[PDB]
Amino acid sequence: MDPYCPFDALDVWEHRRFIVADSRNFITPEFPRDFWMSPVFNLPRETAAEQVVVLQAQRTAAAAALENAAMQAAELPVDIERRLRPIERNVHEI
Amino acid sequence: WEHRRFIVADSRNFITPEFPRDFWMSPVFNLPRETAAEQVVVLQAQRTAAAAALENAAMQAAELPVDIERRLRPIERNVH
Repeated sequence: MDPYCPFDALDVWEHRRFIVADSRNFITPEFPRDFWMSPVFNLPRETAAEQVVVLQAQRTAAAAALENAAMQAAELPVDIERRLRPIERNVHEI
Repeated sequence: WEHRRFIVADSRNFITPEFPRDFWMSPVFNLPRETAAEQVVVLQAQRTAAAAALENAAMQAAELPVDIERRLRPIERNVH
C-alpha cells in the first residue's frame, strides 16, 4: 500500500532568506493516522422507488376524497331544479 | 533556520489502488435514462400544488351558504 517513489531523501538547509523556486510541501496533520477514520456513505433505505410508491398511494387516496366531494357537490344543480320548479308553479297558480 | 527531510516530487511517483471484482457493477454507476428519484420530485410538487388549489377552491366555495340567504330573504319578506 506504499506509493512508489524512486528517491529516499535529500538535504540543502533551510535558510529563511534564501528561499528560491517556490514549491509547496504536502501539509499533514500532527495526529496519528488511525483516527482519520474510514470512508462510509450509507443509503437512506427509503428508495427513489419507495417514495414513488408511498406518494402514489397518497395520491390515489386523495383522489377518492376528491371524487367524494365532487359527487357531494354534483347534486346541488339537481336540488335547485327540484326545489324551485314547484315554487315557480305555485307562483304561477296565482 | 529550520530542518526537515525531503521527498522529490517526480513525475514517476504513481499510485496503485486495488479494485474489487464487483466494484464497477454498482447500481449507482449504472443509471437508466429515467429514474424514480425525479418522479418523486415531480409527484411531491404536484401534491403541494393540489394542496394550495384546495384552499383556493375552499375560499371560492365558502360563499355557497352566503349566496342562498340573500336570494330568499327579500322574497320571504315580499310574501309576508
